[PDB]
Amino acid sequence: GVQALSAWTNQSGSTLYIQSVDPSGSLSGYYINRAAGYGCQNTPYPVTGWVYGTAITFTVLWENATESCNSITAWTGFYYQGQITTLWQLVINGSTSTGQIISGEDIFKPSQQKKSKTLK
Amino acid sequence: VQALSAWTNQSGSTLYIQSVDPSGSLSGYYINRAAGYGCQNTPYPVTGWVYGTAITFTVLWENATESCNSITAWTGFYYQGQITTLWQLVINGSTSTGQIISGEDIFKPSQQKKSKTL
Amino acid sequence: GVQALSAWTNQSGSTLYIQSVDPSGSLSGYYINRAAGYGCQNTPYPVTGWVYGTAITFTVLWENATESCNSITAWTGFYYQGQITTLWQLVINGSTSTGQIISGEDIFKPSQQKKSKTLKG
Amino acid sequence: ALSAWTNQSGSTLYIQSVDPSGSLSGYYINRAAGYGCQNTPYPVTGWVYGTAITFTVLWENATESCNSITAWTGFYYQGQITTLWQLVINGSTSTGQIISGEDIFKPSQQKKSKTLK
Amino acid sequence: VQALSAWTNQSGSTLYIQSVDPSGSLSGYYINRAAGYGCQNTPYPVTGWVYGTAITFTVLWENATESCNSITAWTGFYYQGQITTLWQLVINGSTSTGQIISGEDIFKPSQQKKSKTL
Amino acid sequence: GVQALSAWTNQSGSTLYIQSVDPSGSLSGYYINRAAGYGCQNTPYPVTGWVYGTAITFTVLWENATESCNSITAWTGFYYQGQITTLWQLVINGSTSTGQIISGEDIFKPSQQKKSKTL
Repeated sequence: GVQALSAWTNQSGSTLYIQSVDPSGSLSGYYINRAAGYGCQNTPYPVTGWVYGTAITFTVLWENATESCNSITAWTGFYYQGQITTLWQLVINGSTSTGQIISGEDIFKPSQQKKSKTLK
Repeated sequence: VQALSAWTNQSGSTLYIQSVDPSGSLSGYYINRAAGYGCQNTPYPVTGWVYGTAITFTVLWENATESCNSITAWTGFYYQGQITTLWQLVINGSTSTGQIISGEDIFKPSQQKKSKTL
Repeated sequence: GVQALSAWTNQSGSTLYIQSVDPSGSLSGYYINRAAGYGCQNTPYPVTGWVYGTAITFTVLWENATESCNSITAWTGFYYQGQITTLWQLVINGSTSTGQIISGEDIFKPSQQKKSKTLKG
Repeated sequence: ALSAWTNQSGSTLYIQSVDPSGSLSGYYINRAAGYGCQNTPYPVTGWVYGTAITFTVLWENATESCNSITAWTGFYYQGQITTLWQLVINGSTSTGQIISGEDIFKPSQQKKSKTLK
Repeated sequence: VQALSAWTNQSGSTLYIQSVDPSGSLSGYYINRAAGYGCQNTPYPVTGWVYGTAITFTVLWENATESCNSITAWTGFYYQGQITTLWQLVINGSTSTGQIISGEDIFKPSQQKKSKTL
Repeated sequence: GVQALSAWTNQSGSTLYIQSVDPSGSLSGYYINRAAGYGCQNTPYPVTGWVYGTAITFTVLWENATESCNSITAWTGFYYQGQITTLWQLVINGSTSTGQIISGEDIFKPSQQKKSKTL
């Protein structure tokens, strides 16, 4: 069951930061995109989602203070063998056909927290 | 796709959009009426995003009367009076992307019955 | 007694679905009215309120995008002897007098939660 | 949006937000003589639907709990909110323990300073 | 520093911490009672962060009864059962750091009081 | 000036990403620290605060799943002449003296949001 203060990096080096998970299962966090061929790289995008045991969904709105890519991604997946294995779907604002929804597979590995006693 | 809208799919399942925030954040609930899926006829919570005509929304299949140990995410777009969606359903305890169920839902808007009193 | 993911059905067949109770006591859930003659039947309405031990309040906005009945109900009650005993107050939009506010008593009995291992079955 | 409502006792309802769903959020200061939980802030939730309103206060905060909850039901009419309220105590056994009455709330005009000084 | 903890400073002002999330997110209210200040004896909203003994919280001096057109931010720490803080107060329309007001507040905890009834 | 979806970068290359400002003035966003000689660099941290015309406070909790620096910063400042001018205070968990609270001045300048039509 994926927990609050967790971070998950995919094969493209994109990271999901889970900042909270309610007892209700409601997930909150942010996402840095580092995938080649995708705009909206390097800056934080908001995340909402659900956790139910090892099942997870999470979706990112591709709009923030620095860059907007006029789109939304939803990942559906499961926690298994220390990684989140997901199928994702990307929809573009102004789409008119299902063929324009891009599909793919992301697998996320957990990062371990580097702890400093001070900002320095 | 604004606050206080409802959308019914080819199976007669309804998404109730309670609010859409300025930030795009979606809040609401969902009634499944699709044959061959459990968790029918009672409301499940929805979160998601709206960005113009693009929408994602996802349902946690646990409520006060029935839990089905799963989550559905819908990805799609509003166009020509309908939300065209692709959905993925994941079961708690899954070990393979082959256990994730996929389909397409077409959501048509409900027209409101307005009464002056309860 | 009153907790997250408990369902409560009154003498008329209406159901409060308590989804969540925060550590703060904040209640979120859903209401389906099934009360004979009343409008806005068999369609879910949002709920907010408070739980404090056996004390509960919860209020339903009778507006969703399918059916709207131009009103708000507030229930005030307590859990005791395996039931929630409530007094409710229903206000209609456009009211001009306290005399137009409708009141009654709802007794809510618990329903147990059904567990399935999948949505497929 | 941001608004303040004061009743016959000088109890003040502070509405901090109203969603487009009509969901109400804010806080409340009780000044009613005889109740405890006076003159400190308590959390508020409710609904607004046209001229109809409900709002309810949990009587627990960092300094004082009174082990109870109040729910107000009413309507906007001639620049005021006319309400019926019901108050339930935790541990109650009977509807006879549910205290009910009426409150009228007038809008509080916002006193603008340009400094905390 | 926890949910439903009350803190009163040398000037009689109280911090009412309503909630602290597992994340460290702080919500609550503030009543100012300090001589020489506007916006006294009505509740203002508080946000901030707790991280072990480290705390920040900040008050917008606007509610629908009295606004003072300013914001305070406290930075401090829980030490020997008290919170020691340095505060900065900024007024709307400021053009110099010299117009920001600074001081020190030491906040003492008050045990939460329990009445049987209301 | 200070609004939903405005980004603000200080003299050290640290960016405040304001995601939303409610009607009430409640600020929600993200921060990426890029300042030479600090921990918790190049990873986003959560922001809460208040906006009241040109007055702003915001505070960053130096904890995420990749890196924690056991501390919190609060910025107090005002938008003026295209810039947010701020004084900041940095408190480390387990401090025992106000002497241990570090301070400085940050000047944040805004970027124009870029619109890419495709991701």
